[PDB]
Amino acid sequence: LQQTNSEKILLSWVRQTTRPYSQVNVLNFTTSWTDGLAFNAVLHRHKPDLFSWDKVVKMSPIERLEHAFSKAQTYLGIEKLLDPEDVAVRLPDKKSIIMYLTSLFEVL
Repeated sequence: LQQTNSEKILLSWVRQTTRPYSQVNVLNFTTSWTDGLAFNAVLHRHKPDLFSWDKVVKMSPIERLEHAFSKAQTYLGIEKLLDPEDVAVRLPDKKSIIMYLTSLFEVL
């Protein structure tokens, strides 16, 4: 949930942004990110003709993460701070998630 004020602000923004997505329910800055749906939903909400949601749902978690981080790069010019494997196979580092989400929040 929300401990610091940066976490509270980012988590309500993510939750408002991802609100309309069925089967998405972001609860923290670690395990809610490992399957790759949340990052894709944050991006997609802002430009829903940018890619097909169905296509991302059919991808594996690693594919989804690589997709979201590449789409952010190519469309938003956001540097890839996270590696898909640091996210998909192990408990994500909270600091790192928040710092990447902060760069999304600023450019979106």
